[PDB]
Amino acid sequence: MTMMDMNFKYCHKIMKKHSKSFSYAFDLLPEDQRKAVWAIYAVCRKIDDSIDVYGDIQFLNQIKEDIQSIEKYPYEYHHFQSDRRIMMALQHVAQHKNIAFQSFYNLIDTVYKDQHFTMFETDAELFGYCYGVAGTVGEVLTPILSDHETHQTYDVARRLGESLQLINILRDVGEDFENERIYFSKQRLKQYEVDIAEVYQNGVNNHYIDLWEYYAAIAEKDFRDVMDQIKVFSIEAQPIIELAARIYIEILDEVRQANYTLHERVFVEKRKKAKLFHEINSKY
Ligand SMILES: O=P(O)(O)[C@@H](CCCc1cccc(Oc2ccccc2Cc2ccccc2)c1)S(=O)(=O)O
Ligand SMILES: [Mg+2]
Repeated sequence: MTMMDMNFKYCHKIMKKHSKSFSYAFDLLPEDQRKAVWAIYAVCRKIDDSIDVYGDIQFLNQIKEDIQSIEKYPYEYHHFQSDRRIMMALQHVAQHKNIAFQSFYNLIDTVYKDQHFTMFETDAELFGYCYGVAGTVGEVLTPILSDHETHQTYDVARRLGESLQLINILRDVGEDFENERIYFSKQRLKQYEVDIAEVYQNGVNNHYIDLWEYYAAIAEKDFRDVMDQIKVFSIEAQPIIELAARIYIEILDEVRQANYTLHERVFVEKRKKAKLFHEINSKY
C-alpha cells in the first residue's frame, strides 16, 4: 500500500461509515473511478460537518482554502490546512479529471448560509437548497461518471442529486425537527394545513400524508427523468447510478411502510439492496 493508497482507503472508510447506500452501489465501479468517488464523497462530507468541529466557520474556511489551492496549482505541493488525507486524494483526482470547482464553492456557500437558517418561504427556495447541498455534488461527480460531459450530463447529474436530497428530507422529517430544522416550505405547509411540531407530537394525519406525498411525487418524477436519460453516463457507471438511485428511492416506500413516522430513521436493509442489485445487474 502506498501513501496515496492510504489516503483513498481513509476516504473509503468515511463513505462506508456515512452512506451505506451510496458505498454499496459506487464501490462497484472500476477501481480508478470508485477511488475518485470516495475522494469526492469525503470532501463533501467534511464540508457538510465542518461547522460543528469548533462551532464556527474556521474548519470550513480551511477546507475552502485547501480546495482553492488545488484549483489554482493542481501540480504543486500544498501544505493543507484541513484534512490532509482527503485533500491529497482530491488533488490526485484533480490531476486526472476536470473538477467543477465552482460546484464545491456553491456547496460551501450553502453550508455557510445554513448557519443563519430560516424556513423556506417557497418550494423554489427549498429546491435551491437541494441544488446547493446535493445538485452541486452531482456536478462534481459528472466527469468521473461519464466519458464525454455535455450540458445534459450535468443536468441529469444535478437532477439526480436534487432527487436524492429530497428523499433524504422526506426520510428525516422527525430528526430534522428535533434539530430545529423544517425543510418543507411555508407556502406548502400553509396550503396543506400542516404544523410539523403538531405532527411530531400527535402523529401523522391526512394533511401531513398529502403534503409528504406531494414532495415524494416530485422526487419520483425526478428519478424517472434521470432513469430515462441514464445513457448520459458511461456504460460502466449506468448500472451503478441506477442501483444507487433505486436503493435510495426505496426509502420512500420504507417511510410509507413505517406509517410516515417522525420518530425513527427508516432504512432499506442490506439484503434488499442486494435484491435491487440483482434486478439491475440482470437488466444490463
Ligand atoms: O447536508 P447534510 O449534511 O444534511 C447531508 C449531506 C448530503 C447532501 C447530499 C444528499 C444526497 C445526495 C448527495 O450527493 C449526490 C449527488 C448526486 C449523485 C450522488 C450523490 C451521493 C454521492 C456523493 C458523493 C459521492 C458518491 C455519491 C448529497 S447528509 O448528512 O448526508 O444527510
Ligand atoms: Mg437529512
